[PDB]
Amino acid sequence: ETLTVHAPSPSTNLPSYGNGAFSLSAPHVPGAGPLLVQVVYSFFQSPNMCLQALTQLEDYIKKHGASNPLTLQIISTNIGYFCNADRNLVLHPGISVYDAYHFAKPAPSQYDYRSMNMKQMSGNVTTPIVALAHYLWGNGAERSVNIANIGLKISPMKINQIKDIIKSGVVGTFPVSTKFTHATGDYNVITGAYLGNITLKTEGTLTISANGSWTYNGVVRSYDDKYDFNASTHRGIIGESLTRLGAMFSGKEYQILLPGEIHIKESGKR
Repeated sequence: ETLTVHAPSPSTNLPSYGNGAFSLSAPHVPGAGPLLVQVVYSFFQSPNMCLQALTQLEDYIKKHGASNPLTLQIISTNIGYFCNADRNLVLHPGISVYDAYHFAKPAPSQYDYRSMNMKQMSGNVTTPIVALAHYLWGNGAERSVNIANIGLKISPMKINQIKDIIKSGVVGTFPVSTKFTHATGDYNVITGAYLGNITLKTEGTLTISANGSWTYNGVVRSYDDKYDFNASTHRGIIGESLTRLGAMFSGKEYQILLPGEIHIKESGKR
């Protein structure tokens, strides 16, 4: 049976991520000389910063035990840093992850889940740990992430209706209207962790030239209204970490809406 991690709050949080004993930063590269802020800044924008934070938690639980009260404080506190950074990304689209995580107000040591938690997630590299925060403390409340924020990369050759038109050898302009499964964890370790496989709808025009060059121009929206967050639906290496942690601690599954639409323009040659 699972242990309960208390929600982050100013009266319970540790004064620092990691109780100050470790921090989230770029990896040590022997022979590189001192680690400078440009390297850390780029690291914070990368998915590696999310895998690293989760690896730190799992390493800590293994060494010190999931039921050591300090382990539970480090989980509550560190995940609060991700929640605080993600709130700042939602409120300030356009800012870097390093700026949102380090220079936000209020201070991440003061993060209070009950009063501060947002229903919308940013879709940036902080999102998978925030999605875990909701399982631990959200009591089942529905969340959302806009589809424009999840880094979709659509491959029209992998969409049966479009693949069929291209392979048929036809030349001219053709309407497309189809649903298709899309495995975000085949290419996006962040989105794959909490949305995994999704189902999409696209409507558009496929133009194919006589030389076999083609362009697909179309709109993409989610087919399903929402997606379940549980141990089973996560995909990719960060999703595996989320699965191991959710097995250990109490929580409530919840659903994530995927509102919005994107416009895509993709090309290739037959």
